[PDB]
Amino acid sequence: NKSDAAAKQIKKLEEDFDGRIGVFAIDTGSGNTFGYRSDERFPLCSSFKGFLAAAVLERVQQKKLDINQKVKYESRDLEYHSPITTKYKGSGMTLGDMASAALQYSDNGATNIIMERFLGGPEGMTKFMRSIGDNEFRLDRWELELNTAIPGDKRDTSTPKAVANSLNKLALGNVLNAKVKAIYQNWLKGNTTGDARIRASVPADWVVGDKTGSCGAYGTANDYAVIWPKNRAPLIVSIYTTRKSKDDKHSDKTIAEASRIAIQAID
Repeated sequence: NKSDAAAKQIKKLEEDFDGRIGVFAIDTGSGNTFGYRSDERFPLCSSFKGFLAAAVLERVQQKKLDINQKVKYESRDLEYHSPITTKYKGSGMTLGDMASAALQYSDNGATNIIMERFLGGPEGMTKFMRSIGDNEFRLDRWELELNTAIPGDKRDTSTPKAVANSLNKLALGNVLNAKVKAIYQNWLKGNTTGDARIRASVPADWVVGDKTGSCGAYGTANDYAVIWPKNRAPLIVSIYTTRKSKDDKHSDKTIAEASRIAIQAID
C-alpha cells in the first residue's frame, strides 16, 4: 500500500508541472526507505557544495589541512554569486569559514578556490565521493558551467538514492569522527538558502540541515536534508527535479510537496 500510493502521488505531481521528480527518503530509526525515480540521473547544481564541505573536513581530520589556515585570494577575479568571498577578499578567510560559505551561501568563489587548491578539481571531488562508496555521483565541470542542466546530459549529475546514501554516510555515519562530524552538522543546520524546500515540509521545531541547488535553467532545482524530529532518530530526504523547457522556472512548492509525501511514505 503506502509505498505505491506515494508513487502515484509524485507521478501526478511531476505531471502537474510538466517535469520529473526524483526522491529518496530513509528513516534511520527503522531503516524504512522510499524511492521514486531514485536511480535516475538529475543535475547536481550547487547541491554538490555540501559534499565539497565534507571533503574539506575529511582533509582536516587526516591532518592534510588545518581548519584555521588563512586562504589568501587578494588578486582573484571572483565568480558570479560570491557574496561571502567578495567581502573578505582583502584579508582572506580561514579554510573552515570558506568551506562553510560554500555550503551555507552557495558561494562560487569559495567553491572554485577550494577545488583548485585543496581538492584536485572536479575529478578530485568525484574521487572523494568514490572513496565513501558513492558510484553514481559525477562532477565534470567547474562553477558556473556545471549549471547548464541540458536535457540528456550526464555531466554533473547523481541519483536521489546516491545522494541520500552519501549524506547519511557523511552526516550520520563514520566518515568523519565525532568532533568533525558535529562541525559538518552545524554547517548543514546553518544553511540559508533552504527555507522554501524540505524545511517547509516539516514542523518549525524540528532541526534540519540542508543544501539546495538551482541551475536557473530547465526548471532544475533540488534539496537534500538531515532532519532530527523531536524525540526520534534522524531522517534523510533527497529531492531532485527538472522541467521540460529551457525557460521553465524551478518550483520550490513542488520540492516541498515531494518532501511532504516522502516523509509520510517512510513513516
